[PDB]
Amino acid sequence: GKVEIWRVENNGRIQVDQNSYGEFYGGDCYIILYTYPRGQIIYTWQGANATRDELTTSAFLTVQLDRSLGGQAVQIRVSQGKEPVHLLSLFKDKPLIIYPTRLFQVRRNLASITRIVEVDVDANSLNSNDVFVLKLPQNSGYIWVGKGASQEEEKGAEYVASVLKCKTLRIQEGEEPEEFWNSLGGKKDYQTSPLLETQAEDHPPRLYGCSNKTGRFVIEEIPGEFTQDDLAEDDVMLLDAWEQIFIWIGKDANEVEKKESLKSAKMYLTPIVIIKQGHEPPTFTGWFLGWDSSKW
Ligand SMILES: [Ca+2]
Ligand SMILES: [Ca+2]
Ligand SMILES: [Ca+2]
Repeated sequence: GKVEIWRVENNGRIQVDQNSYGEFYGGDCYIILYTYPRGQIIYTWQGANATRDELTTSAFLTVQLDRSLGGQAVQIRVSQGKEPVHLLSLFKDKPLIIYPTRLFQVRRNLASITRIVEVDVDANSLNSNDVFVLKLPQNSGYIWVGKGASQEEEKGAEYVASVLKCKTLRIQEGEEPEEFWNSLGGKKDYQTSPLLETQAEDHPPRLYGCSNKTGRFVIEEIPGEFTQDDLAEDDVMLLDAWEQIFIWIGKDANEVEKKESLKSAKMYLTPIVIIKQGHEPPTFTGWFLGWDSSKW
């Protein structure tokens, strides 16, 4: 089964480097063409940071692509971090990378793929559950292994290191030398919790969308891997972290949405913390891979 990847720029398709398959820029859209002897699948990968101008061109270009194949192709719109399982398979055992001093977050959950995501170069970008690669300007750096991190995540870390041509030293959470903190611009408190720090998978995080835009108040679960963009800016979100239940309130939620979210989390039963948008604590933010604090 043939795989072809085009980067969209600036009003058309430019072929992405064959070696760079799986390496995507966050501010860009990509057209991934999968051809099997029977039909076709077009994955339109849209970066969480791509401008709406690119989002339109990407959609226009997959239509152009589909029409040139006969209109026979299945078209699947993929948001950054919401890739259907069949896609992540087209990246043959190499992990997905999503892009002078740089910090990458490495995460694998409940199979899927190892996902590598570039994050802000702050200490509070850190996360006890995942592995991190800190690339320094001198082409060296640190692989920081969180306390609840998997071996697969360490392998992902080691992979980015080689893509970045970076000479890494391996350090463990709690055993950081003092230059590690200096390179992140000081030691702060990062994303961490009793359950984050344990690699346990027994009670995985579950996210629900609570809304009343349909008249009745309905709580529905977010399917698959969830990310930041799954947080409905105009509704209320329930995150059952097992040890804790978060109620995330969007800037545009009803007052009824808010107050019935409480009634329902108290039916869903352990602390129950209410969280304002843009005011999310590191303990909540940690359950997401990357967390672009500066979207909205
Ligand atoms: Ca761009
Ligand atoms: Ca992890
Ligand atoms: Ca609403």
